[PDB]
Amino acid sequence: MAHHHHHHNQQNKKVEGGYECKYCTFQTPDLNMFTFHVDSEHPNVVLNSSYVCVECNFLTKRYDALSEHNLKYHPGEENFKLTMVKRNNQTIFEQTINDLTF
Ligand SMILES: [Zn+2]
Ligand SMILES: [Zn+2]
Repeated sequence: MAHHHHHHNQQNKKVEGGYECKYCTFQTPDLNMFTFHVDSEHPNVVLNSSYVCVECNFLTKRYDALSEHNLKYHPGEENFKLTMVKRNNQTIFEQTINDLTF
């Protein structure tokens, strides 16, 4: 199919500026508000496989948000690494930077 782009608009919020949870379509650039609403609504989340910015400890529903992350969120360079270590929660791939970690 050539594809008819239409149904994507407002379906995908992507990630704009902040921490978008994997489990919710709400986002906040405030880590406190992020972890607050997380602890409140999704304190223990376990599922299958996803990416989290280890740096920010934020799980998102798309690997993309981690990719644009060092682009806009942790700007300076673009070099993210992947490591799967997520304890208490599920085992999900945490994506850390080798530089923008500071
Ligand atoms: Zn959330
Ligand atoms: Zn981050």
